[PDB]
Amino acid sequence: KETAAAKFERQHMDSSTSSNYCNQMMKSRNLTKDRCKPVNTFVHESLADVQAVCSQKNVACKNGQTNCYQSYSTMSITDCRETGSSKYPNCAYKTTQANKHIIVACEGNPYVPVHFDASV
Repeated sequence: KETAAAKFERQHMDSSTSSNYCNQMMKSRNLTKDRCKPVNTFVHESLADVQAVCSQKNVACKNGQTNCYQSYSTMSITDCRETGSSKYPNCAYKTTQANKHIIVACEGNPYVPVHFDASV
């Protein structure tokens, strides 16, 4: 299949790029293949900037692990949230643009993002 790092890029990175954004992106990145992923976040910053977060503010992960890092500066992100009318395979999403600090979990050598934990 793919590596944890590759999966993170597929699920959360969009350095390139509306109200239909999430509906298209969640489908394009295969996040609605088996079921409708409840929520997801896309980061519009460069891969370098996001990877750099692994050496920024160390914070506790939501699950209790200690390998999470928070960005020192806010980042342009888009939050995707499944609607009520949404019914698989026709997953409907609410697109919300925002500028917040991101928190990602990092692992490996090279030490890179493998999980999007939260946006604050």
